[PDB]
Amino acid sequence: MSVSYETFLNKDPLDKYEDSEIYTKEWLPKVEKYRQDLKDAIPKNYTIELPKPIDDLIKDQFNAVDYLYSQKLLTPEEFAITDLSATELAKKIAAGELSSVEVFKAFAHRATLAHQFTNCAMELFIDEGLKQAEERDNYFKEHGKTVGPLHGIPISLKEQMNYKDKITHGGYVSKIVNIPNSHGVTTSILEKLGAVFYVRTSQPQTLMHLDSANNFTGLTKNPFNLLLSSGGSSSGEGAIVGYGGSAIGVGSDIGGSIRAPAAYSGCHGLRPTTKRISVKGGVSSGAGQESVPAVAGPMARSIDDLELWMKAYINEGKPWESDSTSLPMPWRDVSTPKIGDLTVAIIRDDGLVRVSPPIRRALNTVVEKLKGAGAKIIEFDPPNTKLAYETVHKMYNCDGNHMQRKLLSGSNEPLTKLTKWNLNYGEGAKHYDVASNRELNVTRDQLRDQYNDFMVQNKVDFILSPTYNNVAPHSEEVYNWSYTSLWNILDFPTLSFQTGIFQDPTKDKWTEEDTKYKYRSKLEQLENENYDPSQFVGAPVGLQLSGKRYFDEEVLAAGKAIVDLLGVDLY
Amino acid sequence: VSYETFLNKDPLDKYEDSEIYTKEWLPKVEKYRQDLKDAIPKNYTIELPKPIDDLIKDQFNAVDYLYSQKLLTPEEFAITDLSATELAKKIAAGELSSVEVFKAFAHRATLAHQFTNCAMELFIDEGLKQAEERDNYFKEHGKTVGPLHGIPISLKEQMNYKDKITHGGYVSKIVNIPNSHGVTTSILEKLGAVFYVRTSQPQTLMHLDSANNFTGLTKNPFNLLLSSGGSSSGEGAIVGYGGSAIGVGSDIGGSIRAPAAYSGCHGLRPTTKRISVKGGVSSGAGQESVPAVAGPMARSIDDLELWMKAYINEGKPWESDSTSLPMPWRDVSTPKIGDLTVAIIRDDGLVRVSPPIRRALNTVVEKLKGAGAKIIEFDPPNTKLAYETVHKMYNCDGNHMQRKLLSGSNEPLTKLTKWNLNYGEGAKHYDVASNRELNVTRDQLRDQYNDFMVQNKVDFILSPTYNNVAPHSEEVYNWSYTSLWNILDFPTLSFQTGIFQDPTKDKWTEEDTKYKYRSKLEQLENENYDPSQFVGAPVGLQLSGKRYFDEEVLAAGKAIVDLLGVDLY
Repeated sequence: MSVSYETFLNKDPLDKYEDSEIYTKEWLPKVEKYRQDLKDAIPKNYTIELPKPIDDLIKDQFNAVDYLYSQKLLTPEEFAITDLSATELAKKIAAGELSSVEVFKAFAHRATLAHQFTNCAMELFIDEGLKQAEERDNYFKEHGKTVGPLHGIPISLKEQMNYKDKITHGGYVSKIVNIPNSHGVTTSILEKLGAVFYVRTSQPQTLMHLDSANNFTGLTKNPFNLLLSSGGSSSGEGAIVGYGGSAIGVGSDIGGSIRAPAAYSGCHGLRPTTKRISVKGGVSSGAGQESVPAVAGPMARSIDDLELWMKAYINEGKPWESDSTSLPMPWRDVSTPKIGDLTVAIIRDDGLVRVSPPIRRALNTVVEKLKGAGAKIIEFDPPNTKLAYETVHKMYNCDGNHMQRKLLSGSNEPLTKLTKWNLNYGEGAKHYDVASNRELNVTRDQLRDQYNDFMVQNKVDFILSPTYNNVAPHSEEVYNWSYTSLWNILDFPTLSFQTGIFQDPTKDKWTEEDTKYKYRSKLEQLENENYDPSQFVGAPVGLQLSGKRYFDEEVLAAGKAIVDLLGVDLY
Repeated sequence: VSYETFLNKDPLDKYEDSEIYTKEWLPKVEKYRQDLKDAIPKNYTIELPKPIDDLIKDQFNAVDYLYSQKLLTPEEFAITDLSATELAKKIAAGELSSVEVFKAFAHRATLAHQFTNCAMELFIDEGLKQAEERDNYFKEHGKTVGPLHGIPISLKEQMNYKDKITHGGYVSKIVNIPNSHGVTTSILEKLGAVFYVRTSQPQTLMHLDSANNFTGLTKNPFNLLLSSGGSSSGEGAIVGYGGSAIGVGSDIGGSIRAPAAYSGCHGLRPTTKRISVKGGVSSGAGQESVPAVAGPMARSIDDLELWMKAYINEGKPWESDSTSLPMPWRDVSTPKIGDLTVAIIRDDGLVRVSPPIRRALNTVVEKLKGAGAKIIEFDPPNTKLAYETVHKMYNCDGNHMQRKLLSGSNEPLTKLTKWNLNYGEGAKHYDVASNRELNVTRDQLRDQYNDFMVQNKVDFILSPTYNNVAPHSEEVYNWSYTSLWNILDFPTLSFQTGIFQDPTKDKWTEEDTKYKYRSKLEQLENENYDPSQFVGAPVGLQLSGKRYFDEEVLAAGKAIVDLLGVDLY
């Protein structure tokens, strides 16, 4: 009866991808050099002697965030710097209270610790970061003002984005020889606004895992429980932001790759409506793919910081001036609403995969807190989630895995477990014709109208829902994306936010009524039978708040009210 | 050079069957033709000076006839030569009644249809009752229902109209009767508009012309020999003639801008996703590579402005169409010509334009220079790639949907339908990976032209709308001057220049006779030009802006049209 993932692998035979002889001779040496270059880039003064070997700390469900504070690994000054929001860091630097250099060195120290525990970096360049921070301070001297609203703010970057004069491989070994001549659009906007760069974070092979396994650096771990995954495909972003190793992180999101790592790893994350933030200039298999377009967006330890980043990026970076796809729709100024003014529809169960006890409890606690503050809540049974799930998963692969196969077979690198999984997602290697792709588009538009009509006609402001049917999964053991992928096919702006609740092994267990549940699918059984109270201790619970399309500003404004109602302070 | 040379991409052998069509479908078409004849208000009709076939052969100017024979009363002329902006003010003031405004336009619409054959459905009687409800509401409440209260508006047939046949030009859909308006016509209704006519379009909606098996050909109101354009064929004719205050069309390939430019009026192709296209009949379900667009057509640019501002900020399309962007229609002032930088396309690199287009473009350029504007002569890059890419996008489903809709009735194929079914690789059904490569090329082209405009501080691009004035019916082949801006998706104003073809000027010069054709298609188009068979055709041109700067395109169109002193009333 127990489900093994291999029985799903019947859509792509996976026989024209791997070849261990060719990989070992032609590509493995370049990977080893890449690994050695990362080790050489770790500053020893910022490193530490681990309390036990890392793999023992993993078995032990070590909480690295607790250790950082309890062992006081940073000075009081570094803690004081690195536990301020980017918003107040920006005001302090602009007012001459902090140098950019001193702000950088604290985050640089904290990021090296983050890597030593979570394995969240793919590239480290602390020295170049230092020189950038120096230029920032030089500029402030000479001119008496800052370069822009992110002046001196250390920001971590997902690896797959083009970085000028550095390898950009997007998790594909075949691309380890790809060195772009310039930043991608989003990175060069961040630099012009004044940001400081120093670390590029890990991602899974194929960029289609809610996890991190890749052939360069292996697995990235959760900073609140080192047995667990930090998520993906923005894996290192969730780890480093959740640890505080940077002030803001930048990821991308098809299928959930911003919201899931944020929720898994203890921070906040925004998936914006498509075409506000540029995705131009990076490595992925998505060239020309428009049926469910990817999206880029920020992650941080406060909603103010998400808001700062959007406002600065759009209104000052003006991405439409260098990326024709980006919309010139201003980031509007919106007041924080009162909880009693909000109507919130609640998804307790998407109709596909039942959520585990910690998610059920945290969702229930948040709903009751909202009700108590005066919000109109609607209990919402979301329609056509099965059609939405099937349509979007067909969309992922409807080129017959042509591009993924080309990028993977170019190096013959060994296939990861969750790579085999996502290569079999829809009809796998079946290559759709144009007419059949257009029919999927029609379905998408019907779903979008069905849901938009629900919120318009019922005066619903937001939809509150789980991010995943569990807290952070064990590495290489996360299979169902339904809770995040729904908002990709609908393209609704969705905030992933920490509730302030953590799994409790003495209380987050199945009830006796739960044990007589009848599973609706093999996938639901696979996911639910992995939940074990003793093996997910203390993992944060993050939930999703979705708004109507292009109302991102209201999403963050209400997110700010809700996090304040809940007392969430990640600093 | 003959057009048959190009027809090697779709064998066209599973579309038409005369015996099936004759037996099962033609009876329904004839009933539809007879309902149109019965719906023409017989009092509003006129006795034609010669039979329509002789008027056509004589290049009859129906618009001159309308004014010189004074077919409308002074009062009707005064009503139908006000812009919709002034009409809406006067109605809301109480100086005019909606019934009174309607009857004037219903009369001039009947005349338009009599000369140009621009109507596919007429329902003046229902329109009249709508106008009564507007007047009743104004008395009962002292205010208007919205910014378009009592304004008569023509609608392209293919958009859904509640409880009426909506066939999009496919005989097989003469059975399709929607239960509600399309999104845009439902928004215009709520803004106060009045409906009475649905205008003609070609078979497949993919001609810059009108040929179709319901009503035949629609002709140019300024020269009945010439096409009125397409695929918004009846809108060009009826708005150019003044039979409606504002018209509503759709534009892939050119189908708003070409009919406006050909038939003597103005039209705006907006940036995609501002105006809804939801709720209509076409072969484009799910097609996203080159999204179709809807937009307005009128005899003044102020009216296009009024239509867009009202539609977006008051209609709020995003509340019923999740595809439409909640992007406010911004208030922008009219610029001074001296503050503009304008790039000029005199030749797109593919099809040389004919003497009247070349002369009219040059005159406008000299007017703009003379008023202080900075002029950049512009050789537009990669137009060959842009042409091939967009025409491949048109057909990359192997003509599956077009053939499904046509073969459902087995209706006979029009000449220019054969032409467009051979546009890409025709019946070659692309796989997804190939379609994604077209999307990649589209985005490289957009960035190249966006980079041009941004790096050189260019406000607008000025260019022809077509390599000739209005074409002869069924003899328009090259879409490159309009289709360039569909693949780039730049907002593009088609504006009349005030200039008209003049047979004494507008001959090929002697050096023109030494020109070496770059392609069969360029020869095919250029040899159709003859100064004596295009007399007095109006010249419209294109003003293109940066994506989502529609508001600036119209504001500068207001300025350029006034510098040229163009008054279509």
